[PDB]
Amino acid sequence: SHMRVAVADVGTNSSHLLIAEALPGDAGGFRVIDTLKDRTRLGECLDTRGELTPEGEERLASALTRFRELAASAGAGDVRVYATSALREAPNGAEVAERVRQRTGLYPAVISGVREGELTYLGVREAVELGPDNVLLDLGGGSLEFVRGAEERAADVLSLPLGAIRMTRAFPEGDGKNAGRDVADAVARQVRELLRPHAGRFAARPGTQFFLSSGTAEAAADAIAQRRGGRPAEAAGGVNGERFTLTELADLLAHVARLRPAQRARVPGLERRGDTILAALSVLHAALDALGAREVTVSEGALREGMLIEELAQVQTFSLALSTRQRSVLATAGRFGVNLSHAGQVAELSRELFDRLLAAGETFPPPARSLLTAAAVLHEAGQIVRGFGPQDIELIAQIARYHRKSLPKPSHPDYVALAPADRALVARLAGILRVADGLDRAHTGLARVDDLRRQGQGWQLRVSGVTPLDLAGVGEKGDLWAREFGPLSVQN
Ligand SMILES: [Mg+2]
Repeated sequence: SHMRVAVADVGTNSSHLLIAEALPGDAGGFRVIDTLKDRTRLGECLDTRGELTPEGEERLASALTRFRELAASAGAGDVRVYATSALREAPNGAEVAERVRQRTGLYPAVISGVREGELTYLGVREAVELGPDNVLLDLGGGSLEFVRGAEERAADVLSLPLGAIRMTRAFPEGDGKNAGRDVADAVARQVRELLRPHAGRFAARPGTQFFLSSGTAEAAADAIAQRRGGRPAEAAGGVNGERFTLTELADLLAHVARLRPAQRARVPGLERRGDTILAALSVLHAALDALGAREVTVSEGALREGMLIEELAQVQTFSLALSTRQRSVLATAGRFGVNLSHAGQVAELSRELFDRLLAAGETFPPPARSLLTAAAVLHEAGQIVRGFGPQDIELIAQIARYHRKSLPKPSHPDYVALAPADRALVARLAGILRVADGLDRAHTGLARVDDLRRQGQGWQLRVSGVTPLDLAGVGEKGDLWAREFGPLSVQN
């Protein structure tokens, strides 16, 4: 029927999965099928150097396995996985991520703090009512993002090391009477020092609405509703859209600071966070106070909802600008069960690489661009290892399934031997295709070509949005490019 998609984000306290189905009309909307949270607590599995321990890698692979099983249990297919502060900052993040893909198939792709905030803002957009001027705080276990925007997307994003877990360990609590109050005071000072040079970007102006996301905000909104006389957030469906004030926050924080850590776990609504909630609430209070906020609204949408919005946008955008013939290839590719988001990205990068080669003086026949696009859309159709003549279809088949030593040996019956000009074409287009499939090996959709220059008798490709795994793939798959176009160096 309609397209099913799985996305997941690996954070510092927990990991989150969203499985959803697109909405007919190519509008960019989805219907939630399933959501799942895993308490990977990666921020508790770092060493003194910030490296993720083997126990952290066991916790990460466990959650992604559960995620990949729930996605397959719904037909969602490949899970797109972004990773935020804990992996971003671990010196062994890349090796951990490649190890976890070996064990699960899913690769935790590290995104930047600025991109994290942008995608989080889009997820907030899907859950709550944004006005013309919105400031959003997203407190995780590792970092705190500030995002300012209007009714559709983020304009400004700032990411600071003020995570609830980071702050709890940064300011260890004593056993005195005011030990808690002292932790809250010193965390408030850390927030001010780091936020001061940028607070103007996010300060309240007349008409500004403030929004909070993630589990600290959701727990705090539940504790404040239960203090004012309320049932747990399970009645009323959740905390989404709940509003609280800076005074009620400060009051809850004052209560938490007077309580010892095991007493914090028995504060209603904080049951699952008794160990970080003191420093977390201090962060939220100091940050909002520095910005001049008086009231906030809590959002249950976050990173994973923004990932689904962006993915659907890229897919439907690709489909819209495509010819009807190429659209039938996509539909066919869909009926074969290929990942359309991966297919769209490989075709876009294939086109960008092809276009710059042409600008630099590479000669290609007239249908070459069309054949590259269709083989790019179909490269991962196992059943094949409308608008096209029988020649073009064999060209496309041979581009999609290219290999040095062809499985059918040349002397073996049914061997398909294309005329020489067509053999030279298939190899050249297949070299572009391999490089492009390398650039989306991690299924991020974020790789972009910046520049493709001749370098001696070779080439120099500049690229962004690329994980370490995508860069490694281009090295493994660019041998054919180097055998047809000259050696290729990648950068950035
Ligand atoms: Mg591929």
